[PDB]
Amino acid sequence: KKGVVHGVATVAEKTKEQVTNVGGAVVTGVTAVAQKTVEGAGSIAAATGFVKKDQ
Amino acid sequence: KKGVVHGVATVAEKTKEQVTNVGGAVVTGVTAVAQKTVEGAGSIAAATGFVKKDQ
Amino acid sequence: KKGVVHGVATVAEKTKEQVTNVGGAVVTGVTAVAQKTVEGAGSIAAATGFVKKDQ
Amino acid sequence: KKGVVHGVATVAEKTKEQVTNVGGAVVTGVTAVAQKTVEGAGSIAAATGFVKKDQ
Amino acid sequence: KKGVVHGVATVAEKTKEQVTNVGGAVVTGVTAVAQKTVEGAGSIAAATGFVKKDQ
Amino acid sequence: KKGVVHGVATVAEKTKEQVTNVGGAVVTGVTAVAQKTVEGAGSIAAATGFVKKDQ
Repeated sequence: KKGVVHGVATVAEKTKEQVTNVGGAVVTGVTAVAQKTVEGAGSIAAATGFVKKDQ
Repeated sequence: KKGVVHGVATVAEKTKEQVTNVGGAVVTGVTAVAQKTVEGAGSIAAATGFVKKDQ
Repeated sequence: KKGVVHGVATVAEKTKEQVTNVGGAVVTGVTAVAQKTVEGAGSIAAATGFVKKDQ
Repeated sequence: KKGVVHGVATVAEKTKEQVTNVGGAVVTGVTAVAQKTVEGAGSIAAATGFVKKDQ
Repeated sequence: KKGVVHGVATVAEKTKEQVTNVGGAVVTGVTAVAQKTVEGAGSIAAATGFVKKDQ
Repeated sequence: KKGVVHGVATVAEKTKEQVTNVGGAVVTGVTAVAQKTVEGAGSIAAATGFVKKDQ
């Protein structure tokens, strides 16, 4: 076989799950948040997939 | 076989799930948030797939 | 077989789910939010697939 | 002060919440269930306040 | 002070929460269940307040 | 002071939380279950407050 890419690729065979992201966010897993009280300014309380920027 | 791409690709065979994103957000998983009180300015309380920018 | 693309592609066979997004948002999973009180200015309380920009 | 009861009582002062139950079920809290697939006969999948009897 | 009861009582002062139950079930807390696949016959998957009887 | 009871009592002062149960189940705390796959017949997967009987 042969494969040429520029990016971004995701090549496989017999694969159960695949995610390709250029961005950007993709949420595919089970996630449960139970919460009672959040205060303070400003607190990130429970972040699973998380990125942050400034300029 | 042969494969040429420029991006962004997602190639597979016999694959149960696939996500390709250029963006942008895609939510495909189970997610349950139960919450009672959120205060403070400004707090990200429970973020699963999350990105943030400024210029 | 052979495959040529410019992007963005999503090629597969025998695949249960596929999402291709250029944007933009696609919501395909189960999601339940139960909530009692949200205050503060301004707090993102429970975001699953989330992106944010400014210029 | 003085207090006589036979039951069932719930006496207090300066109290934010009170529940008195003879029964019977009372649901006062935040609850979020997100779910994708439930099978089997017969499975209790996610029970929070739960009682069960037979005779 | 003085207090006479037969049961079931719940006496207090300056109390934030109270529950009196004769039963029976009372759900007052935050609870979040996220779930993808439940099988088998029969499996209790995620039970928080739970009782079970037979005769 | 003086206190007479038959049961079941719960006497206090300056108390933040109280639970009296004759039963029966009371759920007052924060609880989050995230789960992907439950099989087998029959498996109790994640039980927090749990009792079980037979006759």
